[PDB]
Amino acid sequence: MKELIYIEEPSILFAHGQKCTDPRDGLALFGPLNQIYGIKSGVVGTQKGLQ
Amino acid sequence: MKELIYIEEPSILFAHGQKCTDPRDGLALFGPLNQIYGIKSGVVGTQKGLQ
Repeated sequence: MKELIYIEEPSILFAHGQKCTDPRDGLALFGPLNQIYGIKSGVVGTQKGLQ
Repeated sequence: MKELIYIEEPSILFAHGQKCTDPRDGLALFGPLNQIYGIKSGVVGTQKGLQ
């Protein structure tokens, strides 16, 4: 039997300096790092695609 | 005594369909036509220039 070593799961920091593992939970808890004021979306497609 | 005609001041539109002659007063009163969410300002220059 060969021993399986462990590499600890890294944590990615988020807003306010709060570090979590999953992207989803960190984003839904503390929010993203930098504040962009919004997204001015541009859409290139048909009218049905735009709808 | 030559006749001097008058041409009526043209009104520039603003937010909510409110027309005012002065761009400054119309902007302060009603605001721009479209709502960009913010300005992601970028500055190239010296540190004194940044300050």
